[PDB]
Parts: sequence; structure tokens; C-alpha cells
Amino acid sequence: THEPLEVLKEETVNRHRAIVSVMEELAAVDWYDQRVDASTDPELTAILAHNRDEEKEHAAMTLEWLRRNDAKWAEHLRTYLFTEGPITA
Amino acid sequence: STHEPLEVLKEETVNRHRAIVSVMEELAAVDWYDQRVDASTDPELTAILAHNRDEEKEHAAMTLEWLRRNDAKWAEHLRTYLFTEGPITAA
Amino acid sequence: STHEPLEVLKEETVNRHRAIVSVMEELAAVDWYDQRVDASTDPELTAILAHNRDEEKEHAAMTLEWLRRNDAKWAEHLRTYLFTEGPITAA
Amino acid sequence: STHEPLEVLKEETVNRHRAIVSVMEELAAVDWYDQRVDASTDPELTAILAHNRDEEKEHAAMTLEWLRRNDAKWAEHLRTYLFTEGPIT
Amino acid sequence: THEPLEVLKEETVNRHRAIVSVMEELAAVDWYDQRVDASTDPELTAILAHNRDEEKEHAAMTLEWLRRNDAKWAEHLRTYLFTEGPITAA
Amino acid sequence: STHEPLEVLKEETVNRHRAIVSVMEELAAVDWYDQRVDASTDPELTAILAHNRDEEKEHAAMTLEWLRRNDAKWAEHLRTYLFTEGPITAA
Amino acid sequence: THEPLEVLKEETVNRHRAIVSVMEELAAVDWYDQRVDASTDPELTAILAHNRDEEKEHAAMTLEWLRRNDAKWAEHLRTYLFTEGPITAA
Amino acid sequence: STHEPLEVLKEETVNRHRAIVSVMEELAAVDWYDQRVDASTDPELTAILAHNRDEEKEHAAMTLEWLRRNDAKWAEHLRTYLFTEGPITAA
Amino acid sequence: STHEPLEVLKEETVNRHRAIVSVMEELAAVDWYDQRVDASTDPELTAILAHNRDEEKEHAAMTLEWLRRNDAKWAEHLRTYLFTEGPITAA
Amino acid sequence: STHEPLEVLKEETVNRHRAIVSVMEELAAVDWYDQRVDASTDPELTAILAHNRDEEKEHAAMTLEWLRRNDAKWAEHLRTYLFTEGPITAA
Ligand SMILES: [Ca+2]
Ligand SMILES: [Ca+2]
Ligand SMILES: [Ca+2]
Ligand SMILES: [Ca+2]
Ligand SMILES: [Ca+2]
Ligand SMILES: [Ca+2]
Ligand SMILES: [Ca+2]
Ligand SMILES: [Ca+2]
Ligand SMILES: [Fe+3]
Ligand SMILES: [Fe+3]
Ligand SMILES: [Fe+3]
Ligand SMILES: [Fe+3]
Ligand SMILES: [Fe+3]
Ligand SMILES: [Fe+3]
Ligand SMILES: [Fe+3]
Ligand SMILES: [Fe+3]
Ligand SMILES: [Fe+3]
Ligand SMILES: [Fe+3]
Repeated sequence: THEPLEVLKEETVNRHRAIVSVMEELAAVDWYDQRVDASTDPELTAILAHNRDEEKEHAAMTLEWLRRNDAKWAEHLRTYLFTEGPITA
Repeated sequence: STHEPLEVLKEETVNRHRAIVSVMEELAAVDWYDQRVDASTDPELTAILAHNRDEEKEHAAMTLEWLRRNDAKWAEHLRTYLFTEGPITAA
Repeated sequence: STHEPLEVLKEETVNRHRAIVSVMEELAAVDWYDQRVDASTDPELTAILAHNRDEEKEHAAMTLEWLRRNDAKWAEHLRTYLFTEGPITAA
Repeated sequence: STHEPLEVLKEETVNRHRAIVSVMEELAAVDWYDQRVDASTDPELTAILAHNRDEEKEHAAMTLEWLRRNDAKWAEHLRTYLFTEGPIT
Repeated sequence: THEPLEVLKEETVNRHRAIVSVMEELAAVDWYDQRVDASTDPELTAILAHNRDEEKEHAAMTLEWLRRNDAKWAEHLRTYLFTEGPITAA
Repeated sequence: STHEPLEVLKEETVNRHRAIVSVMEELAAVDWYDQRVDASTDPELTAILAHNRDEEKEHAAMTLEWLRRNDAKWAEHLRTYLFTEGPITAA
Repeated sequence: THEPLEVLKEETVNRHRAIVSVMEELAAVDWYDQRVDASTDPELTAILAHNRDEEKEHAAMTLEWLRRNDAKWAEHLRTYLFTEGPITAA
Repeated sequence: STHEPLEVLKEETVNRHRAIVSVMEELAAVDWYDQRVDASTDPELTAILAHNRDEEKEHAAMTLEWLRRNDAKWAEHLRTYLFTEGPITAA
Repeated sequence: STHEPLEVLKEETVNRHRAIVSVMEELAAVDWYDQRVDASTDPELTAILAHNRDEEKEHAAMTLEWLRRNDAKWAEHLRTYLFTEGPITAA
Repeated sequence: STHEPLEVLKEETVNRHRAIVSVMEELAAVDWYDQRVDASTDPELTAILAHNRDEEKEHAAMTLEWLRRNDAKWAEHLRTYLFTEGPITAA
């Protein structure tokens, strides 16, 4: 954390634990997908791709927790997720 | 900024990389601002930090929707868990 | 996140620190997004990256104004150079 | 120091990158010096640190003006908030 | 990679991809377990613990690949895994 | 070195942390040495690097066995996949 | 700092503050000088070059403070600064 | 991993670089393992950490001997100080 | 280790870069050693740390003299402030 | 800068940490300088870099001797391999 825990509210520190978890999951997805493209061993590629897609599940579960515990995550995710049409509108 | 040479990476893999790292940086900004909002002792600064914080969540949501539309398993797993009720680990 | 122990830092110094590091992070995001806007090969992603990029500039601007209002030398030097004509080094 | 290959970046984008990172480093120096000014217990050193600190703000202001002149959205947003009177938000 | 790809054999580079994956999985196991102890929200704690134990599975699968593709991983893992008695005397 | 305050971590969690970061450092050394073994143009150095490399694998295996004996889920997952035949993802 | 502040003398910590400041000035000098060579905008280049040279003044001022507050900085700086001929021979 | 482009470095410089960074990594492992031995509260883990630690010292010593044999000033300065008597500075 | 591509950097700029980063590394070593001299509880180690510390200052001074001889503004500003009397800001 | 809380580390472990990290920094300086010696195109600078380089080796040898005198396993393993003539991986 960037600020002393003494001044952070309990909810802020739990959301921090969730946010940094999603960040690490996102990094694993990207790392694994790049290694899937570059790997020259098909058995390794199958393991990497399997783990990659489970990191996406890990991230989705934690993002749902954030949505349920943060009004503005809920509002903004409701606005854009599972839509059609230009996203910037 | 990629882990493997760009010559061996598919074009779509690199575009998802650009989106993924963007979402990561937005999430980092949400966390950073929320912590600074708790710690700040200047009300005018707090209002700015909180304003920015919640717009970073919008940036993250937009980029995540692009990722969802361009990656089948992001779409599948987000569909399983987002906007649900009851235990998340049971959905 | 501070380089000196908080016990010896004035409250206002820590608040300006919170503002300065926020501007720094916004500036990094602007640069990161602008480079991805040039390199992106998906137009839908590019529009999102460009939208976010320009809102980071607004976040930086709001926090910069707070700094101007809370630091006399930020005020002096920003007054000298921002919104001028002619060579910048000669203002 | 760029995140994308120079081959795909427009020339103006790389110059704005040079300006942006310069402002970031100036901002970092302002923050570092101001903290050391508070903590220093030697008046002669403190005077030097404060002198350097305030010149870093001038370095940042000049480079920011270049950005304002070379990026329409920097100009737009800086004009909205800089040198204003009421609540910033 | 720490050396130019031009001087690395393909199998060395594939083992690198596997090794670094295991490293990242281990780091995730450690991070999640600490967050499980520290979390004060029961729903978050259940997610963190679920993710933690699946990272161990990711690591195990990747370790088996290393065992099958590296004679000294095979030898040393065979010597120590699933043993009884002092680990430093096997 | 811990991500959470030691005050809230169970002793076993901290000891597993010590073992896990040790295995990570062994793995990094294995990878670093193997690449330097491939790139080195001095056979006497190569022989030292290769010797050290294979001993790091032993240090990792010893520490993993400690993890296996002190963590039921390490024991379960390692039992499932190590020393198998056939597709690794299906075991 | 690398050691706990309770065991560090006051003068050591002030010298630390000056030393780290010189290091950051030197880094800015190097960064700006490389951007001056690479920049393709003359108006930007003039700003970068102006800032670059003032960093040198910030480092020089702080180094003088070190010289006045550290006997060995004073000795070694006097031996080599403003000399002629092979620097390693002084 | 080098600070200068490989095209301007002599072969002998890059091999010494490989050895030096190896020794640095071994030294770091000795230090980490030694601190963990002091802090560990599981005797079985402590025996493993202490075993690995002491083998890292052997890895460093082997690689350092290679440097001594491939660099005239390493040989000169190590001969001056290692295994001496009396104040180290005055030797 | 440069921030701009070497093809657009002049030879002299790169040589100045080599000198500047060397001075930076010397300064860091001076600081690191001086803190360890204060904190060490072993007198013979303290004597080695202090010996090394003072030679790093000599290394920095030599390299800084090279910079002075190869950069007009280093020569100007070091001339103005080094070996002066009175308020350092007033010189 | 320790990896474990100072409250649980023995005094001798902390002093060995101070020496170990010192050698690591000396080694890194040797490597950095040696690469700059090869890449430098200014003979006056190259002479300084080479002079400094070789003194860093002396700094490393002095601190390494302290380690030898204050750690039984460093002494044992250094004695086995330093100042030998036969193949290193054969004791
Ligand atoms: Ca492929
Ligand atoms: Ca295979
Ligand atoms: Ca004030
Ligand atoms: Ca004060
Ligand atoms: Ca001035
Ligand atoms: Ca010990
Ligand atoms: Ca000497
Ligand atoms: Ca002999
Ligand atoms: Fe995961
Ligand atoms: Fe944003
Ligand atoms: Fe922002
Ligand atoms: Fe500056
Ligand atoms: Fe995983
Ligand atoms: Fe090891
Ligand atoms: Fe400066
Ligand atoms: Fe080792
Ligand atoms: Fe030195
Ligand atoms: Fe040194």
C-alpha cells in the first residue's frame, strides 16, 4: 500500500487486495498468451493455454466481488459490459 | 514491452496485450487514488482524487468490454460471474 | 511512498506529494496511451485508448491547478510560461 | 524508453513522449527536494535544496507549455482549470 | 531472456518459458495465501483461497512438463518428492 | 518481504512464504545458468555454470518436498501430475 | 536510507540527502542530453538544453556543500578538479 | 543483460560478465538463505535452507576462482588479501 | 542502457553518458558505505567499509574532472561554486 | 534493506549481510566499468574507467577476506577452490 494502514479504511484495504489480485491475473493472462504464441513444444503450449484461460476465471470472480462492494464499479461495469455498438458511447 | 519477440506474436495477441496492460494501469490508478482519498487531509484535493478515481473505473470498464468482445474465454468467464447473486465461488 | 519518514514531514508537504505523484501517473498514462494509439491495429480499441488518453490530461490539469493554488512557486512559474506566445525560453 | 517500437510511432508522438517524461522527472525532483527540505537539519543544505526545487518547477512549466502548444487536448484541458477561481471539480 | 535468442537452443528457450511460468504461479500462491490470512471479508477470502489452490495445480502441471523434458529435473524430483525421513539425507 | 503485515499472518503462512520464495530463486537461477551455459564461449566457465545449474534443481526439489509435506493442496496437486504418463492437462 | 535511522548520525543522513540529490541531477543531465540529440522539434530542444545546463548548476551547488562538510570529499576534489594532464597521474 | 551493445564488447569481457553476475546471484542467495535460517520457525525447513545456503557459497567460490584465472587484477588483488593475517586494510 | 537509440546519439554524448552514470554509481557507493560504517558493529568490517568509501570519492572526483574538461557547462558551473566561501546560493 | 525483520536476525547475520551486499556492489561496478572500457571511444575516459575498475576488485577482495575470516563455510569453500590449478569442477 501507498499510504499507512492506520489511515486507510477497512473497505479500502479489502478492495486493494481485490484490485491487485485482478492486476496479477491480467498480467498472467497476457504473459501466458504471449508464451502460447512463441512456444515450440505443443505439450507445453497446451499447459500454458489451459492455465491462461483459468486466470481469466480468477479475474472474473474477483471483478464480481469488486462490483458488489463498490457502487461506482457497479455503475460503470453495468454501463459497458455485455453491450453492442461503439463502446465510447 | 512484450515478453516474446513481436515477430512470433500474432497481431491479435499484441492488441489484446495493449488492452490488458491498459486495464492493469487503470486498476492501479483506482487503488492508488482510493488510498490517497482516505489519507488526504485537504478537502479540495480529496474531491479531485475521488473524481479521478471513479473515472479510472470507467476507463477500465470500457477497455474490459473491448477485451470481452475480442476474446472468447474472457466473454465466457465474465458471463458466468458478473451481475450474479449468491456465493461467487458457487456460480 | 515518501522518501523521508512521515514523522518529519509537514502535513502540507505530504498532501503536495499526493498531488505531484498523481500528476506523474497521469502523465505516464497519457504517454502510454498515445503510443498504443499509434501502434494499435484495431480501430475500436484505438478509439477507446484515445478517449482514455485525453481524459488523463483532464485529470492532470485539475491536479495541476490544485498545485498552483497551494504552492507559490508553482503559481509564479506556471503564470510566466503557460498560454504565452513566442519562444518559451524567452518568457 | 518507448513502449511501442519506434517504427510504428509518428515523429510527433515521440517528441511528446520526450516532453512528457521530462515533466515527470521534474515533478519527481520537486517532490524529492521538498521532502528533503522538511527533513534536513542543516540550514545551508536546506537553502540549496529549496533553490533547486523551485527551479525544477520552472523546468516543468516550460515543458508543459510546449505540450500545450503541440497537443490540442492538453490546451483544452489546461485552459479549463488553470488560473481559475472556484471549486476545481 | 538474459542471452540473445540467436545463441539459445529452442529447447532451452522452451524450458525458460516453463520455468518462469512456475515462478509466477509460485508468487501467486504466496500472494494469495497472505491475502487469505489478512482479508476481513468472507466472500473475498473464499475467492482468494479458491484461486490460491488452483495456482498450485498450474504449477504442478508445468513442473511435470519440466520433469519430462529435463533429465536432471527428473533425477532430483525422483530423489526427493514423496519421501519420508529427513529431506536433507535422501 | 511479505505482502501483508506479519501481525496477521499465521506462522505456517510465513514459513511457506520462506520456502516458496526460495524455490522461485532456485528456479530463476536454473534458467539464468542454462542460458549462460548455451551462450558461453569458454568451456571451463560452462562446466561451472552447468554444475551449479543442476545443483539448483536439487535445492528446488528439496524445498518443494517440504512444501508437499506441509500443505495438503500441494500434496494433492503434486500427487496428481508428477510422475505421470499421457496428456498433462488431463491427469 | 539502507540502515535504520536510529543508528545513523545526523551528519551522515544530511550527507545522504545531498549525495542522492547530486545523483538525481546527474541522471537528469544525462537524460536531457540524450533527448537533445534525438529531438526533432527545435522549440523542444531549446527547452531541454536550457533545463540540462541548469541541472549542472544544481549538482555543482550541492557538491560544494559536500566539499565543505566532508574532509575526504574536500581532499579528493582538490586533487583532481581544475587540473591539467593525465587525470590518473594527479 | 549487458549495459553496452554486444558488438563493441570483446568475447572475454562478456564471459567475465557471465561469471560476475553469477557470483552476485550466488552472494544474494547466501544472504537471503542466511536471514531465513535465523527467522524460520520450522526446524525441517531451516535444515534445508542452511544446506542450500552453504552450497551457494561453494558455487560462488568456484566461479570466483574462474575469474581469478581469467583476469590479472583479480589474481593480484585476491592474492594480496585472501588468507592473510593482520588488519585487512594494511595488507 | 541509453534512453534514445544509439544511431541518433553523437559519440561525445554517449561518452558523457558513460562518465555520468559512473559518477552516479560512485556517489551511491559512498552513501551506501557511509551508512554501513555508522551501523556496523564489527570494527574490522567498519575499517574496510570506510576505506572503500573514501576511495569511491576519489573515483568520483576523477570522473567529474573528465566531465569538466569535456563539457562547457560543467566547467562553468563547477568553477562558480567549488572551493568558494560564503552562502553557496550567492556565488 | 534486510529480507527479514531486524528483530529476529542475529548481529553476526546482519554484519555478514553488510559485507555480502558490499561485495555484490563491487562486482557490479567491476562489470559495468569493464564494459564501458571496451565501448569507450575516448582514451582519457577509458584510462579512468580502467583505473577505477581495478580498484573495485581490490575493494571486493578486502571485503571477501572479511567474510572468509567471519564465516566458517566461506572459509572452507574458498580454501578448496581459490588459488588452485587443476580443473575447478574437480575440487
Ligand atoms: Ca507459434
Ligand atoms: Ca514435448
Ligand atoms: Ca506552507
Ligand atoms: Ca524541518
Ligand atoms: Ca539560477
Ligand atoms: Ca547463520
Ligand atoms: Ca588502493
Ligand atoms: Ca598451487
Ligand atoms: Fe490465477
Ligand atoms: Fe485512466
Ligand atoms: Fe487518470
Ligand atoms: Fe530540472
Ligand atoms: Fe495461475
Ligand atoms: Fe541454490
Ligand atoms: Fe535539478
Ligand atoms: Fe547457487
Ligand atoms: Fe568506485
Ligand atoms: Fe568500490
